[PDB]
Amino acid sequence: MPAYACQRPTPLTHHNTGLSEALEILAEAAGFEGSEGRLLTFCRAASVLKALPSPVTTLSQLQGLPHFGEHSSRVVQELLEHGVCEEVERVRRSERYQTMKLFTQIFGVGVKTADRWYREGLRTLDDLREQPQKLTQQQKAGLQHHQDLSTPVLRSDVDALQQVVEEAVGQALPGATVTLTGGFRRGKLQGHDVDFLITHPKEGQEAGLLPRVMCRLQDQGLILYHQHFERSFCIFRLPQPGSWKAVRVDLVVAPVSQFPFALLGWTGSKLFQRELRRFSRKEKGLWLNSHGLFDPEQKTFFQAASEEDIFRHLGLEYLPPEQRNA
DNA sequence: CGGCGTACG
DNA sequence: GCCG
Ligand SMILES: [Cl-]
Ligand SMILES: [Cl-]
Ligand SMILES: [Cl-]
Ligand SMILES: [Cl-]
Ligand SMILES: [Mn+2]
Ligand code: NA
Ligand code: NA
Ligand code: NA
Repeated sequence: MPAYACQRPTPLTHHNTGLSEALEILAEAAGFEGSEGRLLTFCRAASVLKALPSPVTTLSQLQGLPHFGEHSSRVVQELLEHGVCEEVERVRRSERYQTMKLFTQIFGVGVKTADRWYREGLRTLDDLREQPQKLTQQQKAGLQHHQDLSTPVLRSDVDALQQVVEEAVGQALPGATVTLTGGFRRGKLQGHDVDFLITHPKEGQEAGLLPRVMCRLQDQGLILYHQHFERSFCIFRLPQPGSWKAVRVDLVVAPVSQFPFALLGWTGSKLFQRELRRFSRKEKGLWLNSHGLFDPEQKTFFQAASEEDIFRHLGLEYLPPEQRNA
Protein backbone atom coordinates (compact mmCIF):
# COMPACT_ATOMS: atom_id res chain seq x y z
CA MET A 1 0.00 0.00 0.00
CA PRO A 2 1.62 3.31 -1.13
CA ALA A 3 1.87 6.12 1.38
CA TYR A 4 0.24 8.88 -0.72
CA ALA A 5 -3.44 8.75 -1.60
CA CYS A 6 -2.69 9.81 -5.21
CA GLN A 7 -0.69 6.57 -5.68
CA ARG A 8 -3.61 4.24 -5.17
CA PRO A 9 -7.17 3.91 -6.52
CA THR A 10 -9.85 4.89 -4.03
CA PRO A 11 -13.40 4.04 -5.10
CA LEU A 12 -16.45 5.85 -3.88
CA THR A 13 -17.85 2.84 -2.09
CA HIS A 14 -15.63 0.36 -0.34
CA HIS A 15 -15.29 -2.41 2.25
CA ASN A 16 -14.42 -0.56 5.48
CA THR A 17 -17.11 2.10 5.69
CA GLY A 18 -17.69 1.94 9.45
CA LEU A 19 -13.98 2.04 10.27
CA SER A 20 -13.26 4.97 7.95
CA GLU A 21 -16.25 6.93 9.27
CA ALA A 22 -14.98 6.64 12.85
CA LEU A 23 -11.51 7.86 11.93
CA GLU A 24 -13.04 10.76 9.99
CA ILE A 25 -14.92 11.84 13.15
CA LEU A 26 -11.59 12.12 14.96
CA ALA A 27 -10.13 14.00 11.99
CA GLU A 28 -13.01 16.46 11.99
CA ALA A 29 -12.69 16.96 15.76
CA ALA A 30 -8.97 17.62 15.40
CA GLY A 31 -9.79 20.27 12.80
CA PHE A 32 -12.21 21.98 15.15
CA GLU A 33 -9.33 22.31 17.62
CA GLY A 34 -6.90 23.60 14.98
CA SER A 35 -4.74 20.46 14.96
CA GLU A 36 -4.03 20.26 11.24
CA GLY A 37 -1.44 17.51 11.65
CA ARG A 38 -3.73 15.15 13.55
CA LEU A 39 -6.57 15.91 11.13
CA LEU A 40 -4.33 14.90 8.24
CA THR A 41 -3.16 11.67 9.85
CA PHE A 42 -6.70 10.57 10.73
CA CYS A 43 -7.94 11.55 7.22
CA ARG A 44 -5.06 9.63 5.64
CA ALA A 45 -5.66 6.56 7.81
CA ALA A 46 -9.33 6.62 6.88
CA SER A 47 -8.41 6.90 3.21
CA VAL A 48 -6.08 3.89 3.44
CA LEU A 49 -9.00 1.76 4.58
CA LYS A 50 -11.12 3.01 1.68
CA ALA A 51 -8.43 1.72 -0.71
CA LEU A 52 -8.27 -1.80 0.74
CA PRO A 53 -9.72 -4.65 -1.35
CA SER A 54 -11.69 -6.27 1.49
CA PRO A 55 -12.83 -5.68 5.09
CA VAL A 56 -10.36 -5.44 7.93
CA THR A 57 -11.38 -8.17 10.36
CA THR A 58 -8.28 -8.49 12.57
CA LEU A 59 -5.78 -6.05 14.02
CA SER A 60 -2.92 -7.90 12.32
CA GLN A 61 -4.27 -6.71 8.94
CA LEU A 62 -3.16 -3.16 9.86
CA GLN A 63 0.50 -4.14 10.21
CA GLY A 64 2.52 -2.45 7.52
CA LEU A 65 -0.30 -0.09 6.43
CA PRO A 66 0.81 3.54 6.24
CA HIS A 67 -0.66 6.09 8.65
CA PHE A 68 -1.67 3.43 11.22
CA GLY A 69 0.16 3.89 14.49
CA GLU A 70 -0.80 3.42 18.10
CA HIS A 71 -3.82 5.75 18.07
CA SER A 72 -5.54 4.85 14.79
CA SER A 73 -4.86 1.14 15.41
CA ARG A 74 -6.47 1.34 18.85
CA VAL A 75 -9.57 2.99 17.37
CA VAL A 76 -9.88 0.13 14.88
CA GLN A 77 -9.18 -2.51 17.53
CA GLU A 78 -12.01 -1.21 19.73
CA LEU A 79 -14.42 -1.11 16.80
CA LEU A 80 -13.48 -4.68 15.86
CA GLU A 81 -13.77 -5.98 19.43
CA HIS A 82 -16.83 -4.03 20.64
CA GLY A 83 -18.55 -2.35 17.67
CA VAL A 84 -17.87 1.08 19.18
CA CYS A 85 -14.85 3.22 20.07
CA GLU A 86 -15.28 5.10 23.34
CA GLU A 87 -13.18 8.06 22.20
CA VAL A 88 -15.24 8.41 19.01
CA GLU A 89 -18.53 8.22 20.92
CA ARG A 90 -17.29 10.78 23.43
CA VAL A 91 -16.51 13.20 20.59
CA ARG A 92 -19.88 12.56 18.94
CA ARG A 93 -21.94 13.50 21.97
CA SER A 94 -19.75 16.40 23.11
CA GLU A 95 -21.24 19.89 23.13
CA ARG A 96 -18.06 21.27 21.56
CA TYR A 97 -18.12 18.89 18.58
CA GLN A 98 -21.85 19.19 17.91
CA THR A 99 -21.83 22.99 18.04
CA MET A 100 -18.65 23.43 15.98
CA LYS A 101 -20.12 21.05 13.40
CA LEU A 102 -23.40 23.01 13.36
CA PHE A 103 -21.68 26.38 13.05
CA THR A 104 -18.97 25.46 10.51
CA GLN A 105 -21.63 23.89 8.27
CA ILE A 106 -23.00 27.43 7.76
CA PHE A 107 -21.90 29.07 4.51
CA GLY A 108 -19.76 32.01 5.61
CA VAL A 109 -18.66 30.47 8.93
CA GLY A 110 -15.28 28.79 9.35
CA VAL A 111 -13.57 27.13 12.31
CA LYS A 112 -12.24 30.43 13.66
CA THR A 113 -15.64 32.12 13.61
CA ALA A 114 -17.43 29.06 15.03
CA ASP A 115 -14.87 28.79 17.81
CA ARG A 116 -15.31 32.45 18.79
CA TRP A 117 -19.10 32.09 18.90
CA TYR A 118 -18.69 28.90 20.96
CA ARG A 119 -16.49 30.71 23.46
CA GLU A 120 -19.05 33.54 23.62
CA GLY A 121 -21.64 31.00 24.76
CA LEU A 122 -23.54 30.64 21.49
CA ARG A 123 -24.90 27.16 20.75
CA THR A 124 -27.82 27.19 18.25
CA LEU A 125 -28.75 28.72 14.92
CA ASP A 126 -31.42 30.78 16.68
CA ASP A 127 -28.76 32.17 19.02
CA LEU A 128 -27.16 33.48 15.84
CA ARG A 129 -30.41 34.74 14.34
CA GLU A 130 -31.22 36.67 17.55
CA GLN A 131 -28.12 38.88 17.09
CA PRO A 132 -27.70 39.68 13.37
CA GLN A 133 -25.45 42.63 14.18
CA LYS A 134 -22.59 40.12 14.40
CA LEU A 135 -23.13 38.55 10.94
CA THR A 136 -21.70 39.24 7.53
CA GLN A 137 -23.95 39.43 4.50
CA GLN A 138 -22.50 36.06 3.48
CA GLN A 139 -23.34 34.57 6.88
CA LYS A 140 -26.82 36.07 6.79
CA ALA A 141 -27.41 34.28 3.49
CA GLY A 142 -25.95 31.04 4.77
CA LEU A 143 -28.19 31.21 7.83
CA GLN A 144 -31.37 32.18 5.92
CA HIS A 145 -30.82 29.32 3.47
CA HIS A 146 -29.34 26.87 5.96
CA GLN A 147 -32.24 24.41 5.88
CA ASP A 148 -32.25 24.09 2.08
CA LEU A 149 -28.47 23.96 1.98
CA SER A 150 -28.58 21.00 4.40
CA THR A 151 -30.72 19.00 1.95
CA PRO A 152 -28.67 16.75 -0.37
CA VAL A 153 -28.32 17.89 -3.95
CA LEU A 154 -29.38 15.05 -6.22
CA ARG A 155 -28.15 14.08 -9.67
CA SER A 156 -31.50 15.25 -11.16
CA ASP A 157 -30.84 18.68 -9.67
CA VAL A 158 -27.46 18.70 -11.42
CA ASP A 159 -28.78 18.21 -14.95
CA ALA A 160 -31.27 21.08 -14.55
CA LEU A 161 -28.63 23.42 -13.12
CA GLN A 162 -26.19 22.57 -15.90
CA GLN A 163 -28.76 23.49 -18.54
CA VAL A 164 -29.40 26.93 -17.06
CA VAL A 165 -25.67 27.58 -16.62
CA GLU A 166 -24.98 26.63 -20.24
CA GLU A 167 -27.76 28.96 -21.39
CA ALA A 168 -26.24 31.94 -19.58
CA VAL A 169 -22.69 30.96 -20.58
CA GLY A 170 -23.70 30.70 -24.25
CA GLN A 171 -25.07 34.26 -24.24
CA ALA A 172 -22.09 35.59 -22.32
CA LEU A 173 -19.61 34.00 -24.72
CA PRO A 174 -20.61 31.82 -27.67
CA GLY A 175 -18.45 28.74 -27.86
CA ALA A 176 -17.75 28.61 -24.12
CA THR A 177 -18.14 25.21 -22.49
CA VAL A 178 -19.40 24.07 -19.10
CA THR A 179 -17.91 20.98 -17.41
CA LEU A 180 -19.33 19.30 -14.31
CA THR A 181 -16.60 18.86 -11.70
CA GLY A 182 -16.42 18.16 -7.96
CA GLY A 183 -17.93 15.09 -6.32
CA PHE A 184 -20.50 14.46 -9.03
CA ARG A 185 -17.69 13.99 -11.55
CA ARG A 186 -16.23 11.33 -9.19
CA GLY A 187 -19.56 9.51 -9.41
CA LYS A 188 -21.30 10.69 -6.26
CA LEU A 189 -25.07 10.42 -6.37
CA GLN A 190 -25.54 13.32 -3.97
CA GLY A 191 -23.65 16.36 -2.83
CA HIS A 192 -23.68 19.55 -0.80
CA ASP A 193 -23.28 21.70 -3.93
CA VAL A 194 -22.65 21.57 -7.67
CA ASP A 195 -19.30 22.55 -9.20
CA PHE A 196 -18.84 23.77 -12.78
CA LEU A 197 -15.69 24.67 -14.73
CA ILE A 198 -16.08 27.05 -17.68
CA THR A 199 -13.57 27.63 -20.48
CA HIS A 200 -13.38 28.55 -24.15
CA PRO A 201 -11.28 26.85 -26.87
CA LYS A 202 -9.65 30.16 -27.94
CA GLU A 203 -7.04 31.15 -25.37
CA GLY A 204 -7.87 34.54 -23.88
CA GLN A 205 -11.54 34.67 -24.90
CA GLU A 206 -12.46 33.59 -21.35
CA ALA A 207 -11.13 36.83 -19.86
CA GLY A 208 -13.91 38.80 -18.17
CA LEU A 209 -16.36 35.94 -18.60
CA LEU A 210 -17.66 35.30 -15.09
CA PRO A 211 -19.26 38.74 -14.44
CA ARG A 212 -21.06 38.39 -17.75
CA VAL A 213 -22.35 34.97 -16.75
CA MET A 214 -23.39 36.15 -13.32
CA CYS A 215 -25.28 39.19 -14.63
CA ARG A 216 -27.26 36.97 -16.98
CA LEU A 217 -28.14 34.43 -14.30
CA GLN A 218 -29.14 37.26 -11.95
CA ASP A 219 -31.34 38.79 -14.65
CA GLN A 220 -33.14 35.45 -15.02
CA GLY A 221 -33.98 35.56 -11.29
CA LEU A 222 -31.89 32.46 -10.56
CA ILE A 223 -29.42 33.93 -8.07
CA LEU A 224 -30.43 34.13 -4.45
CA TYR A 225 -26.90 35.06 -3.34
CA HIS A 226 -23.65 36.08 -4.98
CA GLN A 227 -20.59 37.97 -3.74
CA HIS A 228 -21.11 40.85 -6.21
CA PHE A 229 -13.28 37.49 -10.80
CA GLU A 230 -12.60 33.81 -11.70
CA ARG A 231 -14.46 31.90 -8.95
CA SER A 232 -18.07 32.49 -7.87
CA PHE A 233 -19.67 30.91 -4.78
CA CYS A 234 -23.40 31.26 -5.48
CA ILE A 235 -26.73 30.22 -4.07
CA PHE A 236 -29.09 29.37 -6.91
CA ARG A 237 -32.84 29.15 -7.00
CA LEU A 238 -33.59 25.68 -8.32
CA PRO A 239 -37.19 24.98 -9.45
CA GLN A 240 -38.99 22.14 -7.67
CA PRO A 241 -42.52 20.81 -8.25
CA GLY A 242 -44.77 23.70 -7.23
CA SER A 243 -41.88 25.54 -5.57
CA TRP A 244 -38.06 25.75 -5.52
CA LYS A 245 -35.08 25.21 -3.26
CA ALA A 246 -31.80 27.02 -2.65
CA VAL A 247 -28.72 25.16 -3.94
CA ARG A 248 -25.05 26.08 -3.59
CA VAL A 249 -23.26 26.31 -6.95
CA ASP A 250 -19.58 27.04 -7.61
CA LEU A 251 -18.58 28.49 -10.96
CA VAL A 252 -14.94 28.71 -11.97
CA VAL A 253 -13.39 30.01 -15.21
CA ALA A 254 -10.02 28.90 -16.56
CA PRO A 255 -8.18 29.55 -19.82
CA VAL A 256 -7.99 26.48 -22.02
CA SER A 257 -4.21 26.25 -21.44
CA GLN A 258 -4.94 25.75 -17.74
CA PHE A 259 -8.10 23.64 -18.12
CA PRO A 260 -6.45 20.27 -17.30
CA PHE A 261 -5.02 21.66 -14.07
CA ALA A 262 -8.30 23.28 -13.11
CA LEU A 263 -10.29 20.16 -13.97
CA LEU A 264 -7.90 18.03 -11.88
CA GLY A 265 -7.94 20.54 -9.05
CA TRP A 266 -11.73 20.95 -8.94
CA THR A 267 -12.55 17.23 -9.34
CA GLY A 268 -11.10 16.35 -5.96
CA SER A 269 -11.40 14.80 -3.57
CA LYS A 270 -10.03 17.48 -1.25
CA LEU A 271 -7.67 14.97 0.37
CA PHE A 272 -6.64 13.61 -3.03
CA GLN A 273 -5.65 17.13 -4.16
CA ARG A 274 -3.64 17.87 -0.99
CA GLU A 275 -1.86 14.51 -1.31
CA LEU A 276 -1.19 15.08 -5.02
CA ARG A 277 0.29 18.51 -4.37
CA ARG A 278 2.30 17.13 -1.45
CA PHE A 279 3.57 14.29 -3.65
CA SER A 280 4.44 16.68 -6.48
CA ARG A 281 6.54 18.95 -4.25
CA LYS A 282 8.10 16.45 -1.84
CA GLU A 283 8.74 13.54 -4.21
CA LYS A 284 9.14 15.26 -7.60
CA GLY A 285 10.27 18.80 -6.69
CA LEU A 286 7.43 20.29 -8.77
CA TRP A 287 4.85 22.85 -7.57
CA LEU A 288 1.24 22.02 -8.47
CA ASN A 289 -1.89 24.13 -8.29
CA SER A 290 -5.10 24.53 -10.27
CA HIS A 291 -3.31 26.81 -12.75
CA GLY A 292 -0.28 24.71 -13.65
CA LEU A 293 2.74 22.66 -12.66
CA PHE A 294 5.98 24.57 -12.12
CA ASP A 295 9.55 23.30 -12.23
CA PRO A 296 11.31 25.72 -9.85
CA GLU A 297 14.80 24.78 -11.03
CA GLN A 298 14.18 25.38 -14.75
CA LYS A 299 11.57 28.05 -13.91
CA THR A 300 9.21 26.56 -16.51
CA PHE A 301 5.57 25.46 -16.56
CA PHE A 302 4.53 22.06 -17.88
CA GLN A 303 2.10 22.33 -20.77
CA ALA A 304 -0.64 19.77 -20.26
CA ALA A 305 -3.37 18.91 -22.72
CA SER A 306 -5.17 16.44 -20.43
CA GLU A 307 -5.34 15.10 -16.92
CA GLU A 308 -3.53 12.05 -18.30
CA ASP A 309 -0.61 14.36 -19.20
CA ILE A 310 -0.40 15.61 -15.62
CA PHE A 311 -0.32 12.14 -14.07
CA ARG A 312 2.39 11.15 -16.56
CA HIS A 313 4.50 14.22 -15.79
CA LEU A 314 4.32 13.32 -12.08
CA GLY A 315 5.25 9.67 -12.66
CA LEU A 316 1.89 8.42 -11.38
CA GLU A 317 -0.43 5.85 -12.88
CA TYR A 318 -3.55 7.56 -14.20
CA LEU A 319 -6.61 7.45 -11.94
CA PRO A 320 -10.01 8.29 -13.42
CA PRO A 321 -12.20 10.60 -11.28
CA GLU A 322 -14.12 7.63 -9.86
CA GLN A 323 -10.86 6.38 -8.26
CA ARG A 324 -9.92 9.74 -6.67
CA ASN A 325 -12.30 9.32 -3.72
CA ALA A 326 -9.61 9.59 -1.08
C1' DC B 1 12.66 16.99 14.86
C1' DG B 2 9.95 19.50 10.68
C1' DG B 3 6.27 18.98 7.84
C1' DC B 4 1.66 18.61 6.95
C1' DG B 5 -1.75 22.22 -0.30
C1' DT B 6 -2.35 26.00 -2.46
C1' DA B 7 -4.94 28.76 -4.39
C1' DC B 8 -9.07 32.97 -4.99
C1' DG B 9 -13.06 36.47 -2.90
C1' DG C 1 -0.68 11.54 14.59
C1' DC C 2 2.29 9.77 11.84
C1' DC C 3 6.30 9.67 8.34
C1' DG C 4 10.89 10.05 6.87
CL1 LIG D 1 -1.74 18.79 15.08
CL1 LIG E 1 -39.67 29.38 -9.12
CL1 LIG F 1 -8.46 16.37 -19.20
CL1 LIG G 1 -5.16 26.34 -6.75
MN1 LIG H 1 -18.28 23.46 -4.70
NA1 NA I 1 -18.81 27.12 6.71
NA1 NA J 1 -18.80 20.02 -4.57
NA1 NA K 1 -1.34 22.91 4.74
